[PDB]
Amino acid sequence: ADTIVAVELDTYPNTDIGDPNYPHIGIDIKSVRSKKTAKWNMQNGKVGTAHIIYNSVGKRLSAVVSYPNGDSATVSYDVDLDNVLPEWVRVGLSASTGLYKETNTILSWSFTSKLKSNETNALHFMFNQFSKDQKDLILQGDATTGTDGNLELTRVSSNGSPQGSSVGRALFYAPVHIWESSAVVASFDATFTFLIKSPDSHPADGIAFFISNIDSSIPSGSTGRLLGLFPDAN
Amino acid sequence: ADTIVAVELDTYPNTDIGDPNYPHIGIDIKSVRSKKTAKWNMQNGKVGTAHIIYNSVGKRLSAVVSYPNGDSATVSYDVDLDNVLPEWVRVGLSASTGLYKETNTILSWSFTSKLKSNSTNALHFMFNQFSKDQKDLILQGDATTGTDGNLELTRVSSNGSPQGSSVGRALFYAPVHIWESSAVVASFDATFTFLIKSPDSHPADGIAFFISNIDSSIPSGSTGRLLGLFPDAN
Amino acid sequence: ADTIVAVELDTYPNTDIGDPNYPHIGIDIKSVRSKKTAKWNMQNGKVGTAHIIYNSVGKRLSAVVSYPNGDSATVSYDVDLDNVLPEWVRVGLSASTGLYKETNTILSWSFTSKLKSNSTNALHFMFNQFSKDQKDLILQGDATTGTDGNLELTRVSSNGSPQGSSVGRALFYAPVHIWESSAVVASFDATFTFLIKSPDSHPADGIAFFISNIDSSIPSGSTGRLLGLFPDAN
Amino acid sequence: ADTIVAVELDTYPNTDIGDPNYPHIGIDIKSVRSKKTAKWNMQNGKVGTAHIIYNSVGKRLSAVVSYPNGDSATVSYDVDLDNVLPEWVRVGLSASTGLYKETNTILSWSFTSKLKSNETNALHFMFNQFSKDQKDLILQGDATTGTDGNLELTRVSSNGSPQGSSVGRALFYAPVHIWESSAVVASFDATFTFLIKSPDSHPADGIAFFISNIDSSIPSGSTGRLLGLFPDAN
Ligand SMILES: CO[C@@H]1O[C@H](CO)[C@@H](O[C@H]2O[C@H](CO)[C@@H](O)[C@H](O)[C@@H]2O)[C@H](O)[C@@H]1O
Ligand SMILES: CO[C@@H]1O[C@H](CO)[C@@H](O[C@H]2O[C@H](CO)[C@@H](O)[C@H](O)[C@@H]2O)[C@H](O)[C@@H]1O
Ligand SMILES: CO[C@@H]1O[C@H](CO)[C@@H](O[C@H]2O[C@H](CO)[C@@H](O)[C@H](O)[C@@H]2O)[C@H](O)[C@@H]1O
Ligand SMILES: CO[C@@H]1O[C@H](CO)[C@@H](O[C@H]2O[C@H](CO)[C@@H](O)[C@H](O)[C@@H]2O)[C@H](O)[C@@H]1O
Ligand SMILES: [Ca+2]
Ligand SMILES: [Ca+2]
Ligand SMILES: [Ca+2]
Ligand SMILES: [Ca+2]
Ligand SMILES: [Mn+2]
Ligand SMILES: [Mn+2]
Ligand SMILES: [Mn+2]
Ligand SMILES: [Mn+2]
Repeated sequence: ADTIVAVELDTYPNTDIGDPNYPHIGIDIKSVRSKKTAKWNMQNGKVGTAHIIYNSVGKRLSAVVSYPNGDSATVSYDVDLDNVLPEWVRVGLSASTGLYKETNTILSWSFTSKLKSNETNALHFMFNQFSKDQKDLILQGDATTGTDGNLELTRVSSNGSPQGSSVGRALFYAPVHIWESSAVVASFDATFTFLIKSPDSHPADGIAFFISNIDSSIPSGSTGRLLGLFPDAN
Repeated sequence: ADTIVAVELDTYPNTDIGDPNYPHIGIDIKSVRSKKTAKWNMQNGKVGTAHIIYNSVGKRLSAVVSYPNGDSATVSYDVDLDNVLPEWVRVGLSASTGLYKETNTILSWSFTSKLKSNSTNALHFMFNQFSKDQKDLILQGDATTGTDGNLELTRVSSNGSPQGSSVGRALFYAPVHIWESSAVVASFDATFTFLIKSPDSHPADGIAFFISNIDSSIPSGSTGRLLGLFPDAN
Repeated sequence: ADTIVAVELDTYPNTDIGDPNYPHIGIDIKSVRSKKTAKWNMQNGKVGTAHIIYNSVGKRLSAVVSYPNGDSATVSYDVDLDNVLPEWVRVGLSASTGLYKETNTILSWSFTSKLKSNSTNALHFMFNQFSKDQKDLILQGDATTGTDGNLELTRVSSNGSPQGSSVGRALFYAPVHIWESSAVVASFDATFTFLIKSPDSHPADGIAFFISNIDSSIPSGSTGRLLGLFPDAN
Repeated sequence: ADTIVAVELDTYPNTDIGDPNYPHIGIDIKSVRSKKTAKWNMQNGKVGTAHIIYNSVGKRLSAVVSYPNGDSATVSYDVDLDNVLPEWVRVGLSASTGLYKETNTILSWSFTSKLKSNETNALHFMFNQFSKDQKDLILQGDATTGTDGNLELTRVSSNGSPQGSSVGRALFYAPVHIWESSAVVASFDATFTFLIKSPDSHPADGIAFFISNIDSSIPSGSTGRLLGLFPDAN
């Protein structure tokens, strides 16, 4: 199957597959079952920012998700991505809804990858606006691009209303050389801003930044808790 | 045909199609017939650096090609690329050889594009090493990468000898949103380092940084003086 | 006297010293009388963005001022800053009021200078928030920072009314190496956002991004039309 | 006393003050006795690169030192710099010699600090060439800027012989806002390349990248094992 590294913003506690019992940020290493999570107070209708940092030297992948009021959740996990990911990846954003739903609107997304040495290859991109025809994004599933200049990872009605049973991803068009055996530093960071809104009995299921093999597609049966990322909950 | 914007480092004077009567740098707007050129002292077997800058605000596309000894050639041309390129492009490097030849070796290539509203979309990439399998490059024609870490735009026979009638291009894999209706600034810059060596009677034909439609292909019969860029010399 | 290169967002037409008879953006080289201006529709109480770009290849000092509604004014002047500016400079933002006044509120300020040859010396700074004690800014005259996170270049009264006869500047703390003899490309760009509000008839006098000798000081009497930049209107 | 956070490339084992008995990279928090070290194979006369990474999410101060042959040593220490450093700092490079000596030649140095949110303040500087009058560097002690275009932190004799009992530092001219209470991510990276040569088969004492109070100066008697950083070996 695909190889996945993700930072999930998991709005829906699927405790029966190992979620903690609250919305959480988590770090997923080849499994929807986060290796580390932190409780996350998802702020309905508020614009959140998720910052993801992989420090290749410290071998530590960290994430924070914050809201303008300063409330944040952080998670770090010690991992050497050289041992996890293929050298070449796509990077992307994934979201899903299930029986419960929420908007999984991306308002901005940037990524920087650097491979040093022995000089530097780098890739940076920044989206503060997404066009109707956002040619440098591979949209998968229900993901669509704006207006309102946004990336809507999952189905939302034109009049704002999240759809259940939706899964969508957007991967940057170019493959990213995420590590190299001879790379002294293979670091990357990503940030995205998001607006998760639910009228629902509960928001679900979340948004993930993910890093996948280049040919990654939405696994069959990965709406809901899986979060467009994984074929199963193992 | 394709829509081409290029900075050519034209090593071979094809005076019958309007080249000046010397190696030159030129700015090509939809035609191999440079809109502006500057005499360029190509330094055989030395590593040169081409810096290309497009100032969206000043509407000026500028290039300098320099060598470590300080010798440089400069060309500017006033142009509004909004009126020239499609909104979405690929960027790349092209080189060709004809009846005469040269190595068209790219040692590094970086590109930065920014679309500014007040919010910014940006793309930056940097290649200081090219891998044998450089997945974020579209190699066209004779272009190859590695394992010496270089991008060889045209055929070079392994003991280092350039091949005649060779054309090759490397385009960045992702499409580039190079201008937008709504962009107050749609600037970009590109840098590449190159090694043109010719054992010959003359080097030919040159290297170009180019910006083309996304689906740009080497036009048929564009080895030689057409630099892998144009179908004809109009 | 200081050496001043400035981009002025001149809100008040001082036609007696060669302002055109409208608000304008201007390129100033060692005179407050801009070498080039463009008519500027200043939008009272709206956040404008000024982008300023220069490189030593094109040698075109360009500036655009835009507002979110999409109105922009652009001015460019070819000028070889090697022959104007000292090698080392400070960069800054300056504003003034005279008989008439306006808030000259700076909301953000970014600047990048680069000196390139082989593959670079660079400086980049970005302020999206100014601190009450912004230790990397030299505030001169009436300029103040914080706690609203803004830089107020000129005097704003407690009731929000801007004051007349005010001048203030902020320069980045470090000297900037703006050109270097052996640099193949010396480039800078600057971006700032500003909020010019004038409760009535008329806003004055303007805001400028400037580059000056490192010890640059507000010239005495440089309120008003001298924009905190020039000792006189010559 | 100054507050010092440093990454030391310690060439000389001072086992009497708790160095391990081999050249090492160390993370130093308010003591010369590194909180963490890794064994470092210092390659005399080869150009090394140190990369130093920290962000306030992962709070892992990481450093790698590498050489072009691909030998590297890495050290990381989780430390909450919010609780160590003043909010504003200067950043610098320091080196020393004592009884034994080495050139402590800096060939490049770059640095980026960013404070996100809710947007970004950033500082970036890069020196690949140092100048004789490098106005954006505060040189302390024996530190000199060339040509050769290098920063020589410690005294090197006319005949190229490094001198003993030398200490010198270069700090970037502007204060750096290293953390901020409301910032979701405060990050810094530093890289420098260095050339440590000892004719005397006995190199000492090392080079450090350091972050200190803005008024940091070379502690008296901080030659030798104190690396120009600490007043004592506590
Ligand atoms: C065993 O009963 C299950 O109940 C849950 C929730 O009622 C449901 O989960 C679905 O919706 C959630 C939230 O969107 C997702 O996390 C799941 O993948 C799934 O789609 C099950 O379907 C069952 O009814
Ligand atoms: C009419 O005679 C032509 O002369 C030139 C050169 O002798 C030749 O051009 C070919 O080679 C050059 C140099 O590589 C290229 O610029 C051209 O495109 C072409 O391939 C013509 O073929 C004829 O000989
Ligand atoms: C002519 O005497 C003055 O009247 C002018 C206005 O014409 C005034 O100018 C001051 O204010 C303007 C607008 O703010 C500035 O551009 C000038 O530099 C100056 O400050 C004079 O001060 C007298 O009142
Ligand atoms: C013990 O008396 C000293 O001998 C030591 C060497 O053990 C010497 O130390 C100096 O040199 C080392 C290596 O350069 C530094 O690490 C020390 O700080 C110091 O400068 C003493 O000075 C005496 O010679
Ligand atoms: Ca879940
Ligand atoms: Ca030609
Ligand atoms: Ca005026
Ligand atoms: Ca020691
Ligand atoms: Mn989860
Ligand atoms: Mn030509
Ligand atoms: Mn004016
Ligand atoms: Mn030590």
